[PDB]
Amino acid sequence: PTEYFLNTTVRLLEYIRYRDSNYTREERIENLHYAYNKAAHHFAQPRQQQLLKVDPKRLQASLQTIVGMVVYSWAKVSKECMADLSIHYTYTLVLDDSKDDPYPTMVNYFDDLQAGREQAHPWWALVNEHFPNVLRHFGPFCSLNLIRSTLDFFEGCWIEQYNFGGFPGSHDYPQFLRRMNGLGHCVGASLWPKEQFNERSLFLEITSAIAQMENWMVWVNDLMSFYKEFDDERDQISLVKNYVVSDEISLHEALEKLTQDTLHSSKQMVAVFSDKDPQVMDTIECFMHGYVTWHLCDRRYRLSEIYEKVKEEKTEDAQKFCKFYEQAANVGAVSPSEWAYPPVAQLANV
Amino acid sequence: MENFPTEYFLNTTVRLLEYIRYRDSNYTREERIENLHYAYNKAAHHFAQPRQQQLLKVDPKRLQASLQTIVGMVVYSWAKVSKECMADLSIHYTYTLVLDDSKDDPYPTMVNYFDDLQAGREQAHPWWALVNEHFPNVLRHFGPFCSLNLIRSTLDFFEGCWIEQYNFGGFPGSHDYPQFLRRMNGLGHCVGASLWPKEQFNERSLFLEITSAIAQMENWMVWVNDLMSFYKEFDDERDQISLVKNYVVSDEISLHEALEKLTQDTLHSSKQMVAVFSDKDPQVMDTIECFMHGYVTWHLCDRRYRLSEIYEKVKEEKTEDAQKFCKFYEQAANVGAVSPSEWAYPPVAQLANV
Repeated sequence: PTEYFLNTTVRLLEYIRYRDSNYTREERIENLHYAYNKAAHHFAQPRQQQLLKVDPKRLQASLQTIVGMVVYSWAKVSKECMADLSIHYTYTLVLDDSKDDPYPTMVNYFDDLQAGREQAHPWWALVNEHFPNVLRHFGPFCSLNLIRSTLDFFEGCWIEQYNFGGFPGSHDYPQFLRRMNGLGHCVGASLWPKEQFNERSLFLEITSAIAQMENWMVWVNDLMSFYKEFDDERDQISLVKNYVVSDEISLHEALEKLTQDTLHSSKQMVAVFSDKDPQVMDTIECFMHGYVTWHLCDRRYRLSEIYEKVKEEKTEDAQKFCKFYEQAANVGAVSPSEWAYPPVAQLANV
Repeated sequence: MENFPTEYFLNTTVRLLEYIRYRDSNYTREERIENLHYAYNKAAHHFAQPRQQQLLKVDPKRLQASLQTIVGMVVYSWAKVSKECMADLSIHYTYTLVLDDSKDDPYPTMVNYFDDLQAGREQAHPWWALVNEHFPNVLRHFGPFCSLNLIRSTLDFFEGCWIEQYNFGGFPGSHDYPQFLRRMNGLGHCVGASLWPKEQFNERSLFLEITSAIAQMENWMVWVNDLMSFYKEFDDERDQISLVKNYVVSDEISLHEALEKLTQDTLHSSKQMVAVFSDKDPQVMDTIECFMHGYVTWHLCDRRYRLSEIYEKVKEEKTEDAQKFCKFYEQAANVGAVSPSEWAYPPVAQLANV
């Protein structure tokens, strides 16, 4: 139940320069509804309904979490881009919760790919059919990064079905797996629509952003999700839990490792991009702030529970913490009834 | 510096060979020669075909030299796989080595990459056209999981070369860049997964050991290559980027500190490779061990790395490390030193012309 959480969390928000933006609640609601609306109509189509084996309620919940993530973190991209990216990252989230073994549907993966025949695995059939809607927003380089990261993600989920935290002594396993299913290069590259940035003119800054954003994004997600995990835990295989199993250390030491990487990653993110192309730094900063805001506001992470047990407290953290938490709520706390409607199932049935 | 850290280099190298348990094997020179010729012969006939000759823009002498270095690497490291598998893998890893000879901006040939892939139309970049057309010969040797790893690593490698065309060592302060790039072009998962032919191993029964091997072998393989290459790249003003050189530029440290980092990672990686697999499936441990020993033997025997020079400079020096190094080197030579005239013939160009 550690409270160290707030120390690092505050340091984290300070390190990244967490502060208010020109992104209004009105604007968030506009984007949220637009993104949600296009995605919802997409997943409501009969073909999508047929091949995507997901419980409607879970699909509904996954779509809402994803749309929020995208709209709040990819603050600078067009509405359309937010929408298409929401569809793609909802597909990935849906695969993350699947238990259907991939082996039999991957036996002829390459030959079908090379031949142009539809993939046997239904998820691939849908994701690859839809991919162009995401890729049209980017140059060839960024596109390749999205394609690779998604392919990596697929392998990641395959490995995760084994629920394996690595052999004791296999120090390289934890991060190998985390990067495998982190979508780090997918996220990092999707931050640069060709409509706003020139892939060739900013090749060096984009490549660097992908390399650095990969670890920040996943580590920050691991840090935020830690609360919501040792609490209610079906036996998971998180980066932290794998550090324990593989590196043979205590859950505390593992969490300390994560925080040191997370803070150092943040510090370096600023050091490198502060004095670079201002448009770049803006996208990078908005993603970091948006990404944190999203974690604080989405109930899935139950960070709200942390809020209460600390408001009527008084320290150099719990104080700074709420000051931030409150800030997030002012722009991030939005009732789903204001944007997420009608439900996907309703559009599917119609 | 300007002077090569010979002492430091000798020490780590010895420690390396000890940590991995470097020792003689049942792999005879006669068997190596059999495999070398077989692998080379099939690959040479492949690269000698007109289509291959047309789309693969490479200087004949360089193609010839790259094929010979690769065949050696495969035959000596993938000791336990079939001759055919050694052959097909030799073709694949020769393709990858050759792509580093291209200066051509991939950008224009990648604009429609995904749509051509999804539609089943031949890729615009000629390298992809050849590699994807040939891939099935490599993939037929593996299960779906290992295959996916090979496909991903090769795609990663392509992006790696693209990035290397910029000759960029990373922005000072970008600590994550170096290894990001090294894994990008390391073929770590390609190598790691190609070690398990479905004919010898069950992808499903050994899923956990294979996945672990891929995760661990990725870093061992690339770091060991960086260390063995350190000598040849030391005074080479042409090779501006490398893991060590990028550590220097990105982490803002000295070439020495950078080399220290590499050695600590290399040794720790080795130590952990043994700790994890020693008591696991014996067939697995054997493939893993043979790859490590083979891989080191190959580095010591291939002139490309010019390690012979370091040997011939401490050949007779009564210090501990030096003698151990020379002993190890002599061991390698006994099974690894083979004249190309015994297996690499006729030249690819000759088969191409015919």
